[PDB]
Amino acid sequence: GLKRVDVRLKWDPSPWDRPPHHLDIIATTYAADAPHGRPVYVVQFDKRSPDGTINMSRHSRTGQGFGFVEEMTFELDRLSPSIARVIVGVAIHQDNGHKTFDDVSNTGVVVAEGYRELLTDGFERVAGATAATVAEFTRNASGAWEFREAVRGFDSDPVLFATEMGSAPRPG
Ligand code: NA
Ligand code: NA
Ligand code: NA
Repeated sequence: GLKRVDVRLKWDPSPWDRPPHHLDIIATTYAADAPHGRPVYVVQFDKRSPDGTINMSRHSRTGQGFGFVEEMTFELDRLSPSIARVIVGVAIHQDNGHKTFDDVSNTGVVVAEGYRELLTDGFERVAGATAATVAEFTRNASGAWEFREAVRGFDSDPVLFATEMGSAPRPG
């Protein structure tokens, strides 16, 4: 299955007219015995993975730079056997007022394994959301990691999003 995977995120900064656009890639890990329970831990710009298996070589609180301004790399194959699910998403900071993906120009994410593209998205499906999951990694019976597209919108701020981003969706 997948051995290592990365997530890169781009977005445009805000007009001189407005407070910064602060977006974060956020991931959570889930125990084999509770794939949809509480996160085992949360990974984002200000919180490293405790096991060293996830890194961010860059991150941004503004989107000022050009291209992919934030990235998170996962060495899935190096995760404890007791972790069997990972979910990664993107959250918009809400401290300058209610702000969705539709409010922020050229928001984009790419999920890849090296040179194999897994997902590219502009968050069009979740225009009204303050935060969104984009991808799920889960282990096989044989223990190999698999990817699934998991683009789903949420209405929470970044901290609340992390608590709920792994919960079982509603069937439909
Ligand atoms: Na950020
Ligand atoms: Na940018
Ligand atoms: Na957008």
